[PDB]
Amino acid sequence: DRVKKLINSQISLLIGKGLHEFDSLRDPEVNDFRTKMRQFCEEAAAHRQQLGWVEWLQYSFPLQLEPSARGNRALLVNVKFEGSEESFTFQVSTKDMPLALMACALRKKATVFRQPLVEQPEEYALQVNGRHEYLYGNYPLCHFQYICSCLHSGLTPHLTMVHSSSILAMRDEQSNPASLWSLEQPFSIELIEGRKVNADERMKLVVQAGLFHGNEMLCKTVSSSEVNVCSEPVWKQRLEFDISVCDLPRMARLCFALYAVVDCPIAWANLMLFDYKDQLKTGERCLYMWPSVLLNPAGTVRGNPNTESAAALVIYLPEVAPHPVYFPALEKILELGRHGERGRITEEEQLQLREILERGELYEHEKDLVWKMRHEVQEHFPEALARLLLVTKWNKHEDVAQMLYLLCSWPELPVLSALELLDFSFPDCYVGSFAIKSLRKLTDDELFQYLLQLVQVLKYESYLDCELTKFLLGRALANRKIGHFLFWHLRSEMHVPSVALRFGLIMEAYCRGSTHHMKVLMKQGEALSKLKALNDFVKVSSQKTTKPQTKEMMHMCMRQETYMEALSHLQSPLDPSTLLEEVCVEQCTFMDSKMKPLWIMYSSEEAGSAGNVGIIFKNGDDLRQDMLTLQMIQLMDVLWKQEGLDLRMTPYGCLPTGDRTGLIEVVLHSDTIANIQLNKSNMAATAAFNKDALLNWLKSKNPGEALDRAIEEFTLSCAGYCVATYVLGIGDRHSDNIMIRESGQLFHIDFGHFLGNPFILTYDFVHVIQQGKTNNSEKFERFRGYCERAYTILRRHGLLFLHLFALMRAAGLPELSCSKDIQYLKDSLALGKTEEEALKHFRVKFNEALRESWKTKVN
Ligand SMILES: CNS(=O)(=O)c1cc(N2CCOc3ccc(C(=O)NC4CCN(C)CC4)cc32)cnc1OC
Repeated sequence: DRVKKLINSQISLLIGKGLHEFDSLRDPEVNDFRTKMRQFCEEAAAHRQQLGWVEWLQYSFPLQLEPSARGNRALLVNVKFEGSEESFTFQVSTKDMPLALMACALRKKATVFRQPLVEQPEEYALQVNGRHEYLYGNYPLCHFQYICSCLHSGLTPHLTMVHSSSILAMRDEQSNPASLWSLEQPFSIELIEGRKVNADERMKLVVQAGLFHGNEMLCKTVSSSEVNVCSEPVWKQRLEFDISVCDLPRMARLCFALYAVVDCPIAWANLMLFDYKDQLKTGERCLYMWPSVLLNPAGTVRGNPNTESAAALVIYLPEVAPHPVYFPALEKILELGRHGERGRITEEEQLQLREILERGELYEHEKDLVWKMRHEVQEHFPEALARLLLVTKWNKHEDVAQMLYLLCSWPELPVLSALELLDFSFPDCYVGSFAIKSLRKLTDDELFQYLLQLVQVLKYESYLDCELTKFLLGRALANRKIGHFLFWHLRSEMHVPSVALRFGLIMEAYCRGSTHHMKVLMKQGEALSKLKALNDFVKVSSQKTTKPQTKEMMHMCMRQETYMEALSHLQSPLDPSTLLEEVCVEQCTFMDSKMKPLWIMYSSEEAGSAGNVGIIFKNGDDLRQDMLTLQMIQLMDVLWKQEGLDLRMTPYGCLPTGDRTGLIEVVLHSDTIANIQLNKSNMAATAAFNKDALLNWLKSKNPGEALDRAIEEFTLSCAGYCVATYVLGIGDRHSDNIMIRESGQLFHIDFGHFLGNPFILTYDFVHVIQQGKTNNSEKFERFRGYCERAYTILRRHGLLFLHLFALMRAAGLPELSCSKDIQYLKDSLALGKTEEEALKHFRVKFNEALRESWKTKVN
């Protein structure tokens, strides 16, 4: 089939890894995942191509609703009919549903075109002009992001009446073409020899190994004897662990750490004891070690792919039985765990359990209580499942068998509890499966909010075919926006050798279930290719020639045939709803930063004002910390809007796309507090006192009565950023990374340093809040009010921040690698305290930042 071979080269191109590389591994796990996932994904591709037209809209154009709408006023809208210049502007209510708007559009059409139309309002969908956005469903118009956004900017919604027939034309054009428990002996292994080893000649090499279940030690850590340093060290010694073979859990991992002493770590390596087919491993294995920066229980259970350089470690997994031993089936595990003894205790110990389970480290006598009252947990306190799972002796199969009996009979938990079970603290595969079962309830909007964390959990996975992968693939194929971001979250880390096989495999499976989207993602990947080359010309040229000259040699290069085709007509990788239509070459430029970031301007004739967008292409810098912080800010925005608090936040797009490569979304009509404070002459803001510049600037951008709105936009946005930077630890705040929109909105940029590494408020910010006045405690205290209100809202969702940041440890961020970094967040959200005790601390911290604010005023 010539059809398949072209698809095959395109997939290889898109994932920046040849599909021949996978078949060159000779690996059956890789081949079984490929075959099984292609099956699963083509079944999804088939389901989708036969979806209803409204159902196909829900896949392609999932609704962008306001946080308040999820789970009154007079409005003016302009409606057109697909394939016509003629448009109708009309009045509607913010309480009207799209069906009433479509009935208005058809009634106007009927009188204008002089026809008693057969055309039903139910037969249409409202597209947002020049955007991959639709308004459908029975929701009042204000509930839609585009409408609600339009009201705030004072713009007119621009819609196109799209008939069910053209939506089916879209679907059709986009279709895919045609026994262990009987082996009492302790755990032992023969450490044979090392290969391609590097260490100082003075030193004497030792191998240390431990048996783990995620983090927790199954038994005491055991080290080996000292060997003289050479390229090929030779041990041939037996390490006997304090654990019977029957007591080994399913998810047991044997972890190694090679370190030279007279003290320095050289390399580390891990392997699962049971294979993907649940059989206990025996024989000789070649552990291609990763460079060490004291075992690494978290690191990949897959060897270093660069088999040349890597310092290998030859081991012998000894034969435990003269027959192959597999891990007992769930039906076997449940038999052993069913027959248990129930905990009967007095009213006194009943108080102790309710006290401790609600109150998360414990004491060894209390762990014995929680285990004895484990039936009471399932019944009275199900959400305490995590505590109980932690007090389970995972190195003893009888206890583990008793736990899975309660787990398989456990009620489904809320999404907060399930997200907590995704952590590496709960490495059991049935616990992983239970957590996912309790997450199936996630809305596509919620899933999209936690997608980044779920992607990091993929790195904690021990085997390729897992329930999390199956889930994120099925949700991606059921939603084109989830599909888009899942693709990019994976594609961006393809340069990392530990994840390039897993991520490359997930992308291939996705591509098999979405042939059309692949071609849409290839077009994006082709634009990004050209931007790297164009950035490289800029980087070189900016050194030799002045900025106006480089700017024009870039503009010349952009005008080239291949660049014009490449950079035009594409879905924005920062937003699939945003179409990057016509590149405005003359308006493109670059920054005077070390990486010479490129500013790419775009416009749409069909979208009008909505099409005038820009992207920033940054190569040389790692954007993963900006994307986290912004996603965390966006969360706060959603959390606040849900309590009816709109703090006019600007959580702009930021997306890593490759190795120190990514895009950031341009927020137009905005300057830096720095550029404004320059206080340049002949400018409208030219201030007598520097404190005035910022307000003179707002006065200049918002004439007359509008300034009062611009001050409120600034006050609210200012309050939300004071909290965001406190709670999050956003340090290194200068005048050049605090920006202001012409609307009055304040926002922060350049989040390379968070979590410590209180609030930063100068008197010109206080001056704007105070409306120029010196003494204005009425206005200043509303700002403190908004700050406290916003902070109390976040604390209530403190655990959601805690659990998200926890799963984000897997991401390999240097400022987010251990529990000492989640510490800042527990301190800032004051979670081990009652709301008043927490408010008292916030008040003190606010006053302490306010006393630090009056240092500026002293002058
Ligand atoms: C620091 N420059 S960057 O890499 O382009 C970058 C940009 C942004 N955002 C994205 C949101 O929308 C924006 C709008 C404006 C700006 C900006 O820096 N304009 C200044 C204003 C004063 N002029 C004299 C020079 C240009 C930046 C952003 C964020 N992060 C970045 O890096 C980490």
